[PDB]
Amino acid sequence: SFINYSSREINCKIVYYGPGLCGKTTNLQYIYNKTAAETKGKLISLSTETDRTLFFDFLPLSLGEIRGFKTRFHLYTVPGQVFYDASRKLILKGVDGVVFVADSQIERMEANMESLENLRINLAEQGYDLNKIPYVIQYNKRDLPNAVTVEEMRKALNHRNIPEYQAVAPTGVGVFDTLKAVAKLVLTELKKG
Ligand SMILES: Nc1nc2c(ncn2[C@@H]2O[C@H](COP(=O)(O)OP(=O)(O)O)[C@@H](O)[C@H]2O)c(=O)[nH]1
Repeated sequence: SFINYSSREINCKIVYYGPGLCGKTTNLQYIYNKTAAETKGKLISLSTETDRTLFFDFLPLSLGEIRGFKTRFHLYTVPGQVFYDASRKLILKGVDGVVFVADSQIERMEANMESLENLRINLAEQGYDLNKIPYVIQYNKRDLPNAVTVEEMRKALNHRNIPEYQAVAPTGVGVFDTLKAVAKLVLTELKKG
């Protein structure tokens, strides 16, 4: 997190992680579209011929102050192509909370398992433990007929039983529950050491 003493703001970064086409862009799009226009900044997409990154920040107009400071949240997706790992590392630097978006399709489970490990390693490179930091997992695409049961997705992707949420991101099911969960964990950490 970054404390700005001029604007009296605690800036926090939340990174949506996961394999290609799992639903990160959709999560951030739905969050942005439902956020009050006076509290959010510009939604910015950085695209190439093969990949993209989406990010924006907002000031939750609910949400009390912490020692006089208001909290600003910056949401980032991560690129999905194998050759942008450096970018992913750069986006994870200084992360405060992480959401892992899992594609519940059986044909993507292996992909999920890869991305998860890629998250772990990357955090471990910067000195942090995925099990110790604010972190929730989202089982997305529950509407699809090839969606894996929650118990098997948990056996594969959430063996230490961190908070998990089921979602159909295009319609908005589970999106704001996930966001609220990871934001609550981040704020609890902010009110401590
Ligand atoms: N049926 C279904 N489709 C989804 C869901 N979430 C995302 N999609 C679709 O999956 C495709 C990839 O989603 P996107 O957010 O762009 O993936 P990203 O690479 O992780 O950002 C898009 O065409 C979405 O419409 C879901 O929960 N259910």
